[PDB]
Amino acid sequence: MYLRITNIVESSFFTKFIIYLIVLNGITMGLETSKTFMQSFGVYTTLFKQIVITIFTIEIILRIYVHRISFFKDPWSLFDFFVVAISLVPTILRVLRVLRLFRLVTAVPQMRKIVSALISVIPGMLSVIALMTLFFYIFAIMATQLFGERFPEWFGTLGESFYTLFQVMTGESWSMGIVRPLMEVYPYAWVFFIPFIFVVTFVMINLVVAIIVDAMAILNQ
Amino acid sequence: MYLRITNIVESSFFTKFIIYLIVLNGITMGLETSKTFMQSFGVYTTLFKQIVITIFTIEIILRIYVHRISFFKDPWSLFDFFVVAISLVPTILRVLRVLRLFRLVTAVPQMRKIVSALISVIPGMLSVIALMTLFFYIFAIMATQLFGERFPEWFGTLGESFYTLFQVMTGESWSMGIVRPLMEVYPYAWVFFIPFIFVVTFVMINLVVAIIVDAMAILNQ
Amino acid sequence: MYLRITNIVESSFFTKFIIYLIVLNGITMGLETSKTFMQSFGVYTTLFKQIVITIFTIEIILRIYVHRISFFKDPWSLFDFFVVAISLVPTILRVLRVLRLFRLVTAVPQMRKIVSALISVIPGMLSVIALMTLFFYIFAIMATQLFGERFPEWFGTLGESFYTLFQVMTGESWSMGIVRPLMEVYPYAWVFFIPFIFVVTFVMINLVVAIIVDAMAILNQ
Amino acid sequence: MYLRITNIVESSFFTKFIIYLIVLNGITMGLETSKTFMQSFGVYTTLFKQIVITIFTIEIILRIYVHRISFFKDPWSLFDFFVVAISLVPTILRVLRVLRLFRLVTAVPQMRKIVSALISVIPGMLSVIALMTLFFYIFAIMATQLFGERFPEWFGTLGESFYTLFQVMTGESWSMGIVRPLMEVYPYAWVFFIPFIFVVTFVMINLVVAIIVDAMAILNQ
Ligand SMILES: CCCCCCCCCCCCCC(=O)OC[C@H](COP(=O)(O)OCC[N+](C)(C)C)OC(=O)CCCCCCCCCCCCC
Ligand SMILES: CCCCCCCCCCCCCC(=O)OC[C@H](COP(=O)(O)OCC[N+](C)(C)C)OC(=O)CCCCCCCCCCCCC
Ligand SMILES: CCCCCCCCCCCCCC(=O)OC[C@H](COP(=O)(O)OCC[N+](C)(C)C)OC(=O)CCCCCCCCCCCCC
Ligand SMILES: CCCCCCCCCCCCCC(=O)OC[C@H](COP(=O)(O)OCC[N+](C)(C)C)OC(=O)CCCCCCCCCCCCC
Ligand SMILES: CCCCCCCCCCCCCC(=O)OC[C@H](COP(=O)(O)OCC[N+](C)(C)C)OC(=O)CCCCCCCCCCCCC
Ligand SMILES: CCCCCCCCCCCCCC(=O)OC[C@H](COP(=O)(O)OCC[N+](C)(C)C)OC(=O)CCCCCCCCCCCCC
Ligand code: NA
Ligand code: NA
Repeated sequence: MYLRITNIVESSFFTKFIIYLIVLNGITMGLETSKTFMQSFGVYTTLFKQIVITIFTIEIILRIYVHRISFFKDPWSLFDFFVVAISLVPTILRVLRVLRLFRLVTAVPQMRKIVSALISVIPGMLSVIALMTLFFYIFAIMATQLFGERFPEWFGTLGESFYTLFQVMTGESWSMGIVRPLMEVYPYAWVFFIPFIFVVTFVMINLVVAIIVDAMAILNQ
Repeated sequence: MYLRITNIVESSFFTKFIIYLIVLNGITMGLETSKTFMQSFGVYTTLFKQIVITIFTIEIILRIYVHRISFFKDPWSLFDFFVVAISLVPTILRVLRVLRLFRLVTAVPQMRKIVSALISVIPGMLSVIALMTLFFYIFAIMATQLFGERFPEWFGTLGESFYTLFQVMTGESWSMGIVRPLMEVYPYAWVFFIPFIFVVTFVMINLVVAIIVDAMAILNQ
Repeated sequence: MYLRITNIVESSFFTKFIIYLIVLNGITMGLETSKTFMQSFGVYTTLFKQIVITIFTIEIILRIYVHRISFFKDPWSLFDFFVVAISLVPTILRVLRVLRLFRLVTAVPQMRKIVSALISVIPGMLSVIALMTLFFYIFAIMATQLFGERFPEWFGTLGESFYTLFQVMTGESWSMGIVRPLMEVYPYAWVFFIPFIFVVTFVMINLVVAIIVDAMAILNQ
Repeated sequence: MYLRITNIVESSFFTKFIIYLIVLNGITMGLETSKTFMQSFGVYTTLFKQIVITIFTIEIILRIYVHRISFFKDPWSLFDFFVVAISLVPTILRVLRVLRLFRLVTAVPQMRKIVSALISVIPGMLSVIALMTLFFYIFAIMATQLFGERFPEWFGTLGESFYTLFQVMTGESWSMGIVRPLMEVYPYAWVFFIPFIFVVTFVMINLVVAIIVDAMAILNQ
């Protein structure tokens, strides 16, 4: 029995059928935004969602059976179990059920290759991320103390300062929307932001080049 | 006769004459925006367009003759045939007739080299493009469900959500124009967009570095 | 006595205790933005700041003792001494005391590695920075003379021209916010800014690629 | 006499004295924006400008003497002669006299190295620039025909369309400022701009990577 059930679970066709269920359910989720289409086929849509979630849950049961230790030590099946379990509980969280469509990435081998390649790079940049978060923390405290009183919408609390600094980093309306109105009152805020812009852009560039060399040295040898 | 006609078609000078026709027709298309110049020489312009399209169509006939199987299996001549045929039909589509100027790229060898080099890179990034389209699909459904009611202009339907997410990806007015007005009502939309910005920017950077390594390894060996 | 005191200063645990003091003081600085929390525990916060600054100052004394010549010839301890001394003087400068949190970078070995790696790149780009500053100087003088009278907010003095040019370089509202309102009066300002944008973007790209090759050649050999 | 005059012109100190004149004249040009400083020392400033331009012109005469054929076949001295001659003619052109400060780049060896390195890259990208200019031409004609009537400020003539397309390429207010107001009337303009944005960004990325490989292969061998 274990032989038959594992030869079914690890068979190509079981994964293919759940892929087709994933694709049809993704189209289903894409169609429920329409008020008109919901009015047309609410009952059919809900029925389809019930049957596909039943098949996905029984699939998760079979998979957690065939590999019990491996299921909770494999991030892909961990993610599948988490998304299925989240989709299971009814009432808010309805929005996060759309993350089940990421299971299309779980099933497809090429998408899995891409995502593993993407994840393997973070170990090379955790350090720079930590430095950047500390630098953001420091300059956000400075911005809140300096401009929080006169411009509470942008720096009144620490969080809005973190937000404004992330925005200035992105270089989106940093001068016209933030710095120039600050200079309308605090005429020497550029001593804060021009060094901030220089520093944060410089660090982002260095992060990119470090990523380049780490992804290239695995090929140069 | 086949000898003479192919020695004329594949001759340097036939392609050169059609190049000069392409250049003169490009100037012609560049001049028809002027209301004043149209008033001045409408009849001369229309006459020139008729004669050049006749020469281009007879050229396409001769080329489709000398290489019949090759014509429909060669993307350059496929594009030339398509643009000439589109320009042929009269009445809207008048705007797309300007794409005939891309035939200057078809004729010139260096432009052909550049375009082939550009196309040869997409096989290395189709996977990342597919992942990005799926990710855009998922977060666009989420954005439509969350913000479609209170901000229908940006997320009322799925398409406007795809548009707003592409824009936020470009980092054009993502905070002042979208996120901050959302926080005016939904105070916790940054939990959606800050991860979205981080993720989408990160994926774009990885796409660029993968393109770099694929275009460099063809030289390192 | 010198043996014991240096075996204490260069011991792992003294640096670890000052790290924990750094972290607790960073949380403390992060909490003083709250008007509510200040009202709650002003006396406790001030007491903690006094005791931690006393420990940091005695630490700086011990370190400047164990290595006197090295202290003023080591940029890390130079920075630590500078930030501690700045934090020492009471009354403005209260904002700059937050830079003591950068001492977390001083203590942590990995952060030190990152920062040294970042600094080692500037010798490869001082030349390009000098050229860019000269180019900014020249075009800022030009912008002040041309547009300073009709648009004094952006080019009335040299400094506001430097600012506007840095902004245009960043590509933030360069056309809608600057160039188009200029063309509302000076219709041929794009002859100034389009070459400026082309040139400044081109130089920034070349700076990035030069940084790439300098950081890669240290690995290729 | 030729021996003495060339040993003076090509001597280190003649170039150093003209460098000091360049630096002092650059400060002079930097000070004339001030209405107050002009009121203070107009006569002194004009006198200094007269004497430095006399020394620069006699220097250009001596240099064009020592190397007559080389002077008009050397781009650096060509630029020096051009800027000095432009500065010579009085009356508009007063703004372009500031380009004499680029002669600081001419004199300094390191700046010359940087600029030659920058120029040596364009031969590798003239082709891509030509393709991009043709693509801009085509889509600008399309934009003028489509949106010139309803939005003449952005596409009424060909030039304003070239400008708007360059701006959209830069990704500055492309959606909120251009595309969305167009969709207020022409609801299907994104079929024009989303492909335009994709294409133009993609080509710019490929230009950058080609520059990288051309500047790296000169080192890999
Ligand atoms: C470890 C690997 C993955 C790392 C990816 C993430 C790295 C950054 C982690 C940041 C940790 C700190 C998060 C944080 O401080 O968030 C604070 C704000 C909260 O805003 P909040 O005050 O809640 O606004 C609501 C106002 N309310 C309550 C009255 C309604 O929320 C924000 O505004 C967040 C904005 C972005 C913060 C940027 C922090 C530094 C990012 C550096 C990343 C690398 C850049 C090259
Ligand atoms: C004006 C807007 C776009 C209008 C339609 C665009 C499509 C038509 C353009 C045709 C242009 C000519 C195509 C072409 O040159 O293809 C050659 C490339 C490069 O060759 P290469 O990789 O050197 O040769 C490999 C062949 N091998 C392995 C047997 C030695 O070999 C390949 O083609 C590799 C396959 C890549 C296919 C991906 C092409 C997708 C283009 C879609 C453009 C949509 C724009 C939004
Ligand atoms: C295969 C090789 C070449 C690949 C290049 C293209 C890759 C992306 C394909 C996207 C396929 C899905 C297209 C799509 O969903 O378009 C939906 C919207 C339509 O807006 P729509 O709802 O029609 O607005 C009109 C409103 N109405 C009807 C009432 C007047 O139209 C849009 O808003 C389109 C906006 C861009 C969509 C971005 C989708 C993901 C792009 C990821 C590309 C890589 C990024 C690094
Ligand atoms: C918070 C805002 C900034 C506050 C002030 C910033 C300045 C103080 C920061 C001190 C941090 C520690 C400095 C440091 O680690 O320098 C080490 C680097 C890298 O060493 P490395 O290149 O590995 O060693 C080469 C030595 N050799 C050839 C004999 C083997 O060796 C070098 O230093 C090479 C020389 C480069 C000097 C350029 C540094 C300019 C920094 C200016 C920052 C201004 C921000 C706007
Ligand atoms: C050496 C290694 C590290 C190098 C990093 C820094 C490199 C740039 C150094 C710039 C030196 C010149 C600084 C400068 O000219 O600042 C002038 C403006 C001052 O504005 P200001 O006139 O005080 O405005 C206040 C108005 N008021 C007095 C009536 C209230 O202040 C500003 O607006 C500054 C804006 C940025 C200036 C950009 C100058 C060229 C930067 C090129 C950097 C590389 C780019 C790829
Ligand atoms: C060869 C090596 C160096 C190459 C660098 C330059 C490459 C681009 C050359 C462009 C040649 C065509 C220039 C052109 O068409 O300019 C037309 C517009 C003129 O605006 P205009 O109609 O005069 O506006 C005034 C209105 N009026 C008369 C009534 C007052 O003037 C503009 O709007 C210019 C805006 C930029 C045009 C962008 C053309 C394609 C650039 C592609 C560069 C590479 C991008 C990756
Ligand atoms: Na912007
Ligand atoms: Na931008």
